Amino acid sequence: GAMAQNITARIGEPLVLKCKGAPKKPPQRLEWKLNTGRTEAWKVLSPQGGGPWDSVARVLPNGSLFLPAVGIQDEGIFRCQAMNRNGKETKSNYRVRVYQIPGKPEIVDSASELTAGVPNKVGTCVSEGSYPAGTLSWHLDGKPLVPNEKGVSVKEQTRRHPETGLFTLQSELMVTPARGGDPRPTFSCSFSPGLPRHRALRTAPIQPRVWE
Amino acid sequence: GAMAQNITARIGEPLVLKCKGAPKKPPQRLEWKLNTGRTEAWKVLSPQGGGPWDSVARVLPNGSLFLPAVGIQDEGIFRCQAMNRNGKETKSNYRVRVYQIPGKPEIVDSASELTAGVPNKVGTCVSEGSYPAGTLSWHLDGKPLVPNEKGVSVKEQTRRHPETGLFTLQSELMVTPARGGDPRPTFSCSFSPGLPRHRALRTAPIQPRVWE
Amino acid sequence: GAMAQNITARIGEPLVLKCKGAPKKPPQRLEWKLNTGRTEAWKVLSPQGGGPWDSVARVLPNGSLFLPAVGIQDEGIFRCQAMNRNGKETKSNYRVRVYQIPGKPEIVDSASELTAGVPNKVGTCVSEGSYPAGTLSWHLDGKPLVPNEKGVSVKEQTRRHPETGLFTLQSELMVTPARGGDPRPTFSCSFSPGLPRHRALRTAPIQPRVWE
Amino acid sequence: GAMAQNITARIGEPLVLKCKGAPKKPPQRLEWKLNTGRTEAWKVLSPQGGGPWDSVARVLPNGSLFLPAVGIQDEGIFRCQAMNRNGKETKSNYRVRVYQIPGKPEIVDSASELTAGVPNKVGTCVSEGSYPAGTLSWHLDGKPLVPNEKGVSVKEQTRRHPETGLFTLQSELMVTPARGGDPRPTFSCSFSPGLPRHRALRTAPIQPRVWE
Ligand SMILES: Cc1c(C(=O)O)[nH]c2ccc(Br)cc12
Ligand SMILES: Cc1c(C(=O)O)[nH]c2ccc(Br)cc12
Ligand SMILES: Cc1c(C(=O)O)[nH]c2ccc(Br)cc12
Ligand SMILES: Cc1c(C(=O)O)[nH]c2ccc(Br)cc12
Ligand SMILES: Cc1c(C(=O)O)[nH]c2ccc(Br)cc12
Ligand SMILES: Cc1c(C(=O)O)[nH]c2ccc(Br)cc12
Ligand SMILES: Cc1c(C(=O)O)[nH]c2ccc(Br)cc12
Ligand SMILES: Cc1c(C(=O)O)[nH]c2ccc(Br)cc12
Ligand SMILES: Cc1c(C(=O)O)[nH]c2ccc(Br)cc12
Ligand SMILES: Cc1c(C(=O)O)[nH]c2ccc(Br)cc12
Ligand SMILES: Cc1c(C(=O)O)[nH]c2ccc(Br)cc12
Ligand SMILES: Cc1c(C(=O)O)[nH]c2ccc(Br)cc12
Ligand SMILES: Cc1c(C(=O)O)[nH]c2ccc(Br)cc12
Ligand SMILES: Cc1c(C(=O)O)[nH]c2ccc(Br)cc12
Ligand SMILES: [Cl-]
Ligand SMILES: [Cl-]
Ligand SMILES: [Cl-]
Ligand SMILES: [Cl-]
Repeated sequence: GAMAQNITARIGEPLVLKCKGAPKKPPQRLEWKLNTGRTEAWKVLSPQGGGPWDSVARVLPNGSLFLPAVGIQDEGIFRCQAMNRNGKETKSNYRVRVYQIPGKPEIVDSASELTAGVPNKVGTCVSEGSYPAGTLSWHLDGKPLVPNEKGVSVKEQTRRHPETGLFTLQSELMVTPARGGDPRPTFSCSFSPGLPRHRALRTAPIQPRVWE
Repeated sequence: GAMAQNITARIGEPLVLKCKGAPKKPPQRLEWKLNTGRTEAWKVLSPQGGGPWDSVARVLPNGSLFLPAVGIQDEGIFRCQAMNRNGKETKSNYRVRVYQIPGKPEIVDSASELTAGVPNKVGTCVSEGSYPAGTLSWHLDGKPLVPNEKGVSVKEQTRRHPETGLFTLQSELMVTPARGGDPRPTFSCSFSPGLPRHRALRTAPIQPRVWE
Repeated sequence: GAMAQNITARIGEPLVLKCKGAPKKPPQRLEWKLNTGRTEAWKVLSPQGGGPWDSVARVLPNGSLFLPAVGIQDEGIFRCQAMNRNGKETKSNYRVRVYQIPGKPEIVDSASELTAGVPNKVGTCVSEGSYPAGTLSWHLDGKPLVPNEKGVSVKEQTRRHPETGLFTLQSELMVTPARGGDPRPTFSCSFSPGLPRHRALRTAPIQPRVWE
Repeated sequence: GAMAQNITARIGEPLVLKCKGAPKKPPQRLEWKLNTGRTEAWKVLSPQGGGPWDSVARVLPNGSLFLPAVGIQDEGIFRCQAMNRNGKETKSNYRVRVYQIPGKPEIVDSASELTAGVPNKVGTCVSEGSYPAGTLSWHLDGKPLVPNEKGVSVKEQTRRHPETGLFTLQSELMVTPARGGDPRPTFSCSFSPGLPRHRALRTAPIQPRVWE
């Protein structure tokens, strides 16, 4: 598409998008155009409003577009075109991406003892309620664990809530400990969001006992 | 995919899918698997049920799956696997497609007079509330009108309701009537649903006057 | 979206779209904008052309857009905006839908004899190479058969060619003949395209013998 | 879905997926099922093979599935089910995600001089050829720059190649430098891939002059 301001909008929270160049109050020659999961191609919204879209997005007195509670289907492109008093046209172009932050990740079914030289199920990490899905990763003594290397293997599962569409992730870690290692290793799991500059979330550690 | 029974389910109505070969009442060794717009890949549902899916679909005493009110996101594949008292396993495979019937189509902005040898806007046909979209067509004295032939031209528009996802269609007919024709032609518009074996819906006719 | 001329384009065939209002030859102030399965949102194409898109769509001397061989990914919206010599702006808006016609449908594995009062597999109808999928239906003595009524049942299967994306459909008919019926019924199968005003295709008939 | 091994497969490279529990060589009771961008729901592949799928994926002598050159449409789920000599059944479940690494990112149109207290276009960063899209980010003297804070603003653009589907990203940085700052700041841009554990790519720095 074209150059846009990129906007990240949390599901369930309001969103206000500015119509650049609009007069501060009516009268206003402005039009919003949106192409989102709610539209077939472009929908035009005007300051007069009306109809079903008044339940979703309305133009404010200052020309900004207001959504009271963003949902997954609002992801897309939002554009404004305004004329000011002198007649200069100004365009605004926004790319809206939506997200939700899951609960703190948790480790369930952790092993209290591990045996060297055979595979052991260390635990299952679980994260509930994210959008977009994001990813789970395992760490040993603070350091990321790379699957399929050093006797490490991981299996993963994704499901979605049938009404909200939010993701639940599960990640099961198996390790084949090498003889001679630290008998009290510290494992942990982290959730990394799909969108950039969002913080990772991490579990409490587990410290199983390894028997040589 | 595999061979399945096709099921056509009206939006907002209940749906009961039978689990072939299940015992008539509990105890029952059976399992449903669904891959629909509500799932990431397959979801398994069992007679014990539980969790968020209990708000969407539950297994009945006789083993059938029940949805109290189908939505667009329930389109997809539904399978049951059951063992009877003797141990014969029986599979059921359903492909569920959902639909909604729009209101009666209407013609708006119809012309009361037409002029031979020039293009005239005959009218705009509108249909509100269909799923899947379906199509609009124009008829002259009962016979379908073919666009881009005999001075006929049509333009079309599709919108979706921002909350229900249902389609509204609009179709604008222009005709350049030829000199020497019927001075009182009868036009009408019909809505043809997307799904097979469903009846078309037709507008009342309009009978403009053609001036030579 | 907005009002558009609806265009149906056969896969593998060229497509020429007119830029209304363009001068007949260069110089030309015109721009094409496309949003199709090949684009992220809108792509702009100009008479100078250039780059990868020259392998897909180019602007002709008269301003029309030319695709030498349409594919599934070309389905979408194509718009032109032109200024003429006087400076009048003219917009063209096209909604392009693509299709392919399958081979003649065929019945395989047909029954030569049927037995009254029990279920019989009449045959399997097969259609290869359609886009969009379209549907298969069974007819008895010219009259459509309605599944789940009068001892009729149908199962269906859809697959896609892994490289071309075209659909193959299969439809298996079972009938439980009622005692006292015509001992030499005539069955046939028809393919109905997904797009409007396209002709149905039908199989040769089969005439099994019914034993009372 | 179910628990699976995640597989990350580079576009254009071969992929071999193991069928756990298969005999080392024929005879072999095993079957692969795939649901990818090439299939309508599940496709079954067998050691005998045949048809169009032989051009895409084949079962090897040892039972593994081989794709000679992965594409975007091979993203999806791949499962094998095998019985050994004794009759133990073993399942393998793989979730295949595909990727491509773009060329080194580059800054174009960089500013050689900046003026304090007004907005300046620092440069445009460009990355060509990624899958999935990934993201571009700006850094000042090694630290990430956060948009809409401290006189920083960014606009972004995404295009796809019309034949390969690979992404090109562009990111334009504007800064209003504050009076009193470093007169020789160092800016750079980095590409962060969509998939986890893949390395970022970074541009050479630019060091404009700031005029107080
Ligand atoms: C000039 C104008 C009117 C009007 O005054 O008729 N409405 C508008 C909506 C968007 C953009 Br740009 C310009 C206008
Ligand atoms: C108070 C109000 C006015 C007005 O003062 O005219 N217009 C609006 C448009 C959208 C939303 Br939400 C609130 C208002
Ligand atoms: C082409 C375009 C851009 C851009 O290139 O940034 N922004 C816009 C905002 C509103 C409308 Br209406 C059109 C555009
Ligand atoms: C997109 C979406 C919503 C929503 O838009 O609210 N709800 C869902 C429930 C299950 C799956 Br799968 C996807 C969704
Ligand atoms: C044997 C069996 C159990 C059980 O072990 O009780 N549960 C089941 C669910 C579906 C199908 Br088919 C078979 C079974
Ligand atoms: C009444 C009832 C029983 C029961 O009697 O055990 N089980 C159920 C499962 C689904 C729905 Br809906 C209703 C019932
Ligand atoms: C699929 C769908 C639903 C639903 O599933 O309720 N609602 C919608 C509103 C607008 C657009 Br576009 C699509 C949908
Ligand atoms: C005026 C004009 C130029 C130009 O002469 O600079 N190029 C164009 C492309 C599309 C449309 Br409408 C108008 C123009
Ligand atoms: C011959 C030719 C000219 C020219 O004569 O300048 N321009 C073109 C643009 C597209 C395609 Br396809 C063919 C031509
Ligand atoms: C808004 C619009 C329509 C319509 O409403 O029919 N057609 C177009 C053709 C080209 C460009 Br650029 C914009 C439009
Ligand atoms: C859309 C499509 C193409 C194409 O665009 O050529 N090829 C395919 C092969 C299998 C499946 Br499923 C879909 C496609
Ligand atoms: C028993 C068996 C046959 C056969 O009957 O020879 N083919 C198979 C393919 C996959 C899996 Br698990 C088991 C079998
Ligand atoms: C050489 C060969 C055999 C065989 O030796 O039987 N089977 C195969 C299946 C797939 C691909 Br690729 C190569 C082979
Ligand atoms: C998925 C894809 C392919 C491919 O699978 O080769 N090619 C493309 C060209 C443009 C756009 Br948009 C998407 C694709
Ligand atoms: Cl819409
Ligand atoms: Cl799910
Ligand atoms: Cl693009
Ligand atoms: Cl398929």
